[PDB]
Amino acid sequence: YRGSIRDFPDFNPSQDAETLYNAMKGFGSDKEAIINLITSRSNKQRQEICQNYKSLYGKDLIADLKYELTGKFERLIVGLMRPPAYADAKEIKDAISGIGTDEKCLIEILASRTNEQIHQLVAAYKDAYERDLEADITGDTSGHFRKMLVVLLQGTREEDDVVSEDLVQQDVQDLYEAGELKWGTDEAQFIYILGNRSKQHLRLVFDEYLKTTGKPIEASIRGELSGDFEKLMLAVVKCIRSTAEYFAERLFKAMKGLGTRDNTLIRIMVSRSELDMLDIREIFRTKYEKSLYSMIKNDTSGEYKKTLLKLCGGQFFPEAAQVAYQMWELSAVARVELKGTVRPAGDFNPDADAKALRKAMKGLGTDEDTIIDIITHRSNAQRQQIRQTFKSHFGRDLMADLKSELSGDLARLILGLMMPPAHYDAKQLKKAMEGAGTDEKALIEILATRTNAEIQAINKAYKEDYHKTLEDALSSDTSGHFKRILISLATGNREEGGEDRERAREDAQVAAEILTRFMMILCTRSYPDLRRVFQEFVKMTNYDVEHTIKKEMSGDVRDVFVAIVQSVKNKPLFFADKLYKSMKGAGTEEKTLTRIMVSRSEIDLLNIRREFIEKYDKSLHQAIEGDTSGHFLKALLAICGG
Ligand SMILES: [Ca+2]
Ligand SMILES: [Ca+2]
Ligand SMILES: [Ca+2]
Ligand SMILES: [Ca+2]
Ligand SMILES: [Ca+2]
Ligand SMILES: [Ca+2]
Repeated sequence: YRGSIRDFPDFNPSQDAETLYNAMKGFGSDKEAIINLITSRSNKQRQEICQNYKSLYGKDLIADLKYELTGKFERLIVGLMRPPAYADAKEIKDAISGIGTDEKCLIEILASRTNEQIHQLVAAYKDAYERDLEADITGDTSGHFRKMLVVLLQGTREEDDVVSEDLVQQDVQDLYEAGELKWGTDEAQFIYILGNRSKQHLRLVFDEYLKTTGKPIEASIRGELSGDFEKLMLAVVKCIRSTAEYFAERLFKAMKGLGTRDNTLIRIMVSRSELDMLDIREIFRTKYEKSLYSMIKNDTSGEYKKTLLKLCGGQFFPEAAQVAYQMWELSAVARVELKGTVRPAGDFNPDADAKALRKAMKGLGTDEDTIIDIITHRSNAQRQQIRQTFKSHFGRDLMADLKSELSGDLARLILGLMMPPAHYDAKQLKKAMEGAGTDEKALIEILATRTNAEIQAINKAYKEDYHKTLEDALSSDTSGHFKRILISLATGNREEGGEDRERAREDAQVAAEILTRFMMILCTRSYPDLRRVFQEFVKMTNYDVEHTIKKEMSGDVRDVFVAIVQSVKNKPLFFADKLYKSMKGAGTEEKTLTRIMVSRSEIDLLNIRREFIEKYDKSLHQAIEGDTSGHFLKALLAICGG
C-alpha cells in the first residue's frame, strides 16, 4: 500500500457520524475533532459515515460541513468527503466554469487519471451536473490542446500487455522523425502514440528513444511545441513514466515562492492520498531539499495546515527507487550541449570600444548606460582585447578607471565581467576567505563546480594576484573536515577516464557502509564513474547517495558533498537552484547572483535558464526583473540574453 491514509482498523461508522454531529454542535464547531476524524478514515469509510449520518439525522453531512466551515479548510474537508470520481468532476467543473480556465488542473487530471478513473470521471460529471464533459471541454479549449484532451477523455488507451519490441522500435523512429528531425513537431503523430499505446509499451519506447537518440523524449518536445499543448504533452509523458514524480513536482510548484496554489495542493493531497502519496514523498525528498511535510508545514497554517500534514503522513520502493535510478541513468547517457548567453560581438572594433568607454567616464558623472551596452555585450576574450587596446591607446588601465568611476553591485558586476575566468574565480575565493568568518557558500559553489583545467588555471591565477598558494590560503581561513575536503578539490587532480563498473560497485559499497575513503571517492573519481557508482548504490541499498550524506553528514561537510553530487548529476540545475535562492525571500544576494551570472555567462547560462523556468515556472528574466533594479538590473538582464 503506497497510500498515506488507510482503512481505519475496526471503525464505527454510526458513532463517527454521531461524533461529527456533536463536533458541529453549538456556536461553531470542534474543528480539531472533525479533521482528526475524517483524516483518520479511508474515503470508503468516509462514505459509510456520511451515509449513517444521512439516516441517523436526515441531514446531509457535506451540506452541513459546508455551513459550519469556511475557507480553504472547508474545500479540503468537503473535498475529502466526496467520492474519488465525484471529486475529480468538481475540480474539472471549477476549471472550465467561471471567469478564466484552469488548464493546469485540466492537464493534471486528464493526463494522470487511468482509463477507469477517466470513465468514472465523465460519468460522475453527467450525473452530478447533467452536462456532457466532452462537449464542455471541446467548447472551452482550442487547438491540438483540445484534441489531446478529448483523446485522453475517451479513456481507451491500450492497457498493459506483452510488449512487441518490433512496434516499440517502430514508434521510437516514428517519434524521432516526427519531432527531433524536424523544425517543429507532428502533433497528430505524438497525440496518437503518446495517447494510445500502453504505459508499459511507451515506457520502453522512452527508454529506447534515449538510448538510441542521446536525449529524452521531452527534450525533443520542449520548445518544439507551443502554449498549453507543450505543457500538456510534457505532462502526459511524465505521467506515463511516473505519476508519483509528476505530482511530486506539481506539488513543489504549488508551494514554490511566497503564495500558495492551495486549490492544486488540496486537489493533489486529496486525490493521491490513497494511491501513491508515500512514493510521492520518497521522490519529493530526493528531488528537492525540503520534504513534502516541511514544505507544507511552512506554506500553510491553521487547521487547513494540520489537515494537509495529516493527509501527507509525515528504504525506497519499486517506484521511488526506479525514479532515483533513472535520474542518474539520464544524467549519464543524455547528450547535453552547454550554451552560454553572451556571444562575441560581430564587427568587433576594440579601438572604437575603448574610445566609447573613455568618453563615458570623463567628467564628474559616469555614463554607465554606454559602459553596460558594450561590456555586457562582448565575450570575455573580446573584453581582454578592449583592455589591451585601451591601455595601448591611453596608457591607462581600464580596470582602475572602471573601478573608480563605477560603484556598488554594478561596479562589482562590470568589473567582474572584465576579469578573465581563472582570475575572477581567484578573486572570488580570496574574498570568501578575507575578513572575519568564511563564505562557505562561495568556496563550495566554486571548488565543487570547477574542473581540473579550471582549478589549475585558478590555482595559478591565485599565486599571481595573491602571492600564496590556493591551498595555503584555505588552510589559513578554514579547518576541520571542511578544510580537508575543500583542499582536496582545490588540487584539480581528479580522474578523467570513463567509468569502471569494477571499481564502481566497490566504491558504492563504501557509501553503503557509512550508512576518508568516501571523500576520496567523491573528490577523486571522474564524474562519469561517480554517476555509475550512484546507480549501483540505489541498486544495492535502495537509497540515494543524497540520503546517505544527509543521514551521516551535516552542515558544511554535508553541503560540499551534496554540491559535488548535484554537480555530477545536473550542473546547470545546481546553478539554477542557487540563482533562485539568491532572489528568494524579501532580500537579495547580489553577490551570489552576480557571481553565477558572470562565471557561467559563457559556459552554460542558457542551459541554466531552462532548468530555472522548468522547475520554477518563471524566466530568470522576470526573476531578476523583480528583484534587482536600476543599472544593476540593466547590466544583469544584458548577460541573461533574453
Ligand atoms: Ca461556509
Ligand atoms: Ca522537434
Ligand atoms: Ca508558497
Ligand atoms: Ca565621471
Ligand atoms: Ca575570512
Ligand atoms: Ca528578493
